[PDB]
Amino acid sequence: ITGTSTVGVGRGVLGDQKNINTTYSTYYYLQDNTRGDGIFTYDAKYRTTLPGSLWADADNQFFASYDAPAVDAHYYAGVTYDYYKNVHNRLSYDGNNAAIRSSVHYSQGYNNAFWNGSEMVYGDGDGQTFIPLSGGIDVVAHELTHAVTDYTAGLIYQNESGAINEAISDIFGTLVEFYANKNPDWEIGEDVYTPGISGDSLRSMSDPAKYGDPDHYSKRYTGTQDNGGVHINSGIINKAAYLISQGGTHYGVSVVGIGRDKLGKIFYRALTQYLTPTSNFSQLRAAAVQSATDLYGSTSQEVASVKQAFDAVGVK
Ligand SMILES: CC(C)C[C@H](N)C(=O)NO
Ligand SMILES: [Ca+2]
Ligand SMILES: [Ca+2]
Ligand SMILES: [Ca+2]
Ligand SMILES: [Ca+2]
Ligand SMILES: [Zn+2]
Repeated sequence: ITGTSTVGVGRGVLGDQKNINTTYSTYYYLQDNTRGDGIFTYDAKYRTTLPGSLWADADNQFFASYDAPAVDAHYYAGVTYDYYKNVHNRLSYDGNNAAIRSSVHYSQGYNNAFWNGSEMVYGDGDGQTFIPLSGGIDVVAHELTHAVTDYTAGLIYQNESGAINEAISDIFGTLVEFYANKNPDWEIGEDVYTPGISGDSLRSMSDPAKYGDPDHYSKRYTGTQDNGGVHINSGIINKAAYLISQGGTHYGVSVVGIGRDKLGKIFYRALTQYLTPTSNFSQLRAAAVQSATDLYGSTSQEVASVKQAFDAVGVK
């Protein structure tokens, strides 16, 4: 829409208040003009038809409960774009400031969120397994990161290249969560998952086994569901990513941790410079070691800890 940029206030899914960038043209629109070519939030109105309608509000106040998911989808897209741009110097997920579009209230009691190749979609949950998914910033950055992969390595969604795809998104969704200082952890979806249980989460990076995910290559899942287990085998790469950053002894293998700043940067480089659409876990390791070596040198500690962590997980 063409209009004047302004700022509005709303309450998020968790009941937290915030300011969001909007646009004024008779109605106040969930259109942010300050980031790239902008961020657009739509109302899917409980249908499956996308994107649906650009969100329109009459007073610039988004305190209704129906408003909660649009607020968070919109804002959280905004800090993710910021993290990318400030930390890896990337403009938007394509590297060129493309517009970010998000649709909220998709279907009825849809327990999930996704990147469909051109926009982000968020269900509202059944209200028991999940609450509106845009409420989790790690969910929101996990999804945007899928855009980012699609435009860089392009990892096909299945088997090992697809588990690497899902672990990238979970690694940067977690870096984004730490980036915002929004109560960070090494957990996924904890904030929107099972409103009645406490302390649980979708997946764990620190201990993928908590919830049954392999934490070792020898545990790798070989069937067929979940596209050859894209969301299962991703735990092997999450565990490795977790050890490099924090350090630890996994299966008798000791890793000195180099911290998260450096984990973000050796991964963003592997992802943008050496990963290909068909890369497998042995190729990710070569790529991570090669990036670590590019940045810190051949004989660095950083180079040594990425080797150690892939060795602890049994990758190669
Ligand atoms: C993990 C969910 C919260 C979202 C879906 N599971 C996914 O990988 N989207 O990318
Ligand atoms: Ca209003
Ligand atoms: Ca958290
Ligand atoms: Ca988390
Ligand atoms: Ca819970
Ligand atoms: Zn995903």
